[PDB]
Amino acid sequence: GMREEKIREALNAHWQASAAGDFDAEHDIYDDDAICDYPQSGERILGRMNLQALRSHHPGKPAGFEVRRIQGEGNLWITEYSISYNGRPAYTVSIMEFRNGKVVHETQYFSDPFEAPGWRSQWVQQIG
Amino acid sequence: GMREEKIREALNAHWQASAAGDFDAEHDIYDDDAICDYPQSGERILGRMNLQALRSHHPGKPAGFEVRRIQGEGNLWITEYSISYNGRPAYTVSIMEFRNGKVVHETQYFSDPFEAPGWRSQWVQQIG
Ligand SMILES: [Ca+2]
Ligand SMILES: [Ca+2]
Repeated sequence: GMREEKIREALNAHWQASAAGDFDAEHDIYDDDAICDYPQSGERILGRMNLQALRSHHPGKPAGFEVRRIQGEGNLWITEYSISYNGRPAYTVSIMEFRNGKVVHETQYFSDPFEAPGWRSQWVQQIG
Repeated sequence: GMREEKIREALNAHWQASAAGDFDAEHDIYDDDAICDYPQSGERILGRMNLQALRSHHPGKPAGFEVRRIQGEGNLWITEYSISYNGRPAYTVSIMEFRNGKVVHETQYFSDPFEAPGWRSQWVQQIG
């Protein structure tokens, strides 16, 4: 059927909204009681309203945004993407759990680039 | 049926192996031609053999290991976990794609802790 492709459509629009700084559009995808976790800091945000207000406040719209990859099966979705402010990018992961077509739980990680180490160069492909 | 639960069983064993530094057991889960990507560095590792040798070499067995959460649907799996060396932990994400019960593509991210910022304290729950 269309179920996964419908989620993927919603996700494409979500990320477009995020790049565009359309905070309303960016939060359309969430259940009202959606939770958003940052495990790196132990923080949990409760509710679509709170999530939108917090994001809109800071850091606000990214200066740079690009989706790397979106994978999903059933109600489990994961988006790999880059966001950047001040010429400092973050390799970002958003793990989303859906119910009835809406996000009920998002978990985000924000990671730094690192240099491919010389020692294993002979054994890796550089794919970007 | 049992399909997902069978993958989850394999994953539990995978991570136990990783904590234990059992590099053989740790690599049982992969297809022979499995690829492992580090998007933060643009590196791709091709093959179970290469992946095992590289991991075994450096950084080798973690001084500290703990699974945070495992989610999965069908052939898409994502493990959130912590690894630590020298009292420096990394909030890690491993995204795994399965085919016929074996990992064909893993993508890993290694992220730092960050302090929950004061400004949004009134609006977040600290869950750890
Ligand atoms: Ca409600
Ligand atoms: Ca082969």
